[PDB]
Amino acid sequence: GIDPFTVSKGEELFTGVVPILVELDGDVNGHKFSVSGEGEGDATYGKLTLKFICTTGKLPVPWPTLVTTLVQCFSRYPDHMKQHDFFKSAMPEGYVQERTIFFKDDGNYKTRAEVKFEGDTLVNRIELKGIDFKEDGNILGHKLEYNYNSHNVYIMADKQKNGIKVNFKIRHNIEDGSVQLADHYQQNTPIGDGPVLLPDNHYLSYQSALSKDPNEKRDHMVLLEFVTAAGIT
Repeated sequence: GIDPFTVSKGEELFTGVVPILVELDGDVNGHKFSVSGEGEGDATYGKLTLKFICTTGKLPVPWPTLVTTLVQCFSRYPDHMKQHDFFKSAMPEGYVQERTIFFKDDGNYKTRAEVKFEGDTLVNRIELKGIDFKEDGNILGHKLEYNYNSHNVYIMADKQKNGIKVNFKIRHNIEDGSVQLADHYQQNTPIGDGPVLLPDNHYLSYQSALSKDPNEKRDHMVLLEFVTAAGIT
């Protein structure tokens, strides 16, 4: 565990506005890229405000496909559900979050991230690997709209990993009015060896809005997001 004294533990670290730093290195069908992100989260309200920049030039996949990859510790857990907040309970030492995201009739992303505090800053460091994509598909062919939908994210305990398993589906809007499904399988494990909250089944409700910074000339994405735990009582 940590130093007992460690001024703040788990939930205590998220009572106020916390700065966020996101770092992603990716490789999709050999198209290599990096993204950095910065902003803050206010878990009391489930609120995230973040700006992401492709630091290597043009992003070789659509921004919306990276949203789920690019800090569920910022979810607003109702008081009556506080005993189910795995994500906060793993802090400050943090957790590893792993996903496989299947893009229907296209390739897959496999992601590994470590989410933890570095001082006052909540850091999400991510490696993304994408294979089996079509060069002319909705992803490498850039055929997705720059927008996002609301979703529910379904959580259950994985007692064998002292962690959780998570799953959900994202539907990205295609420019022709159709829909590109991205099925998400996820697992999270604590980095530290201390006790974590292993939750009953529940879900997080998401709202996400994407926009552009009128003064930003690099390839980028502005994200406003609200996340709320629900499903128990």
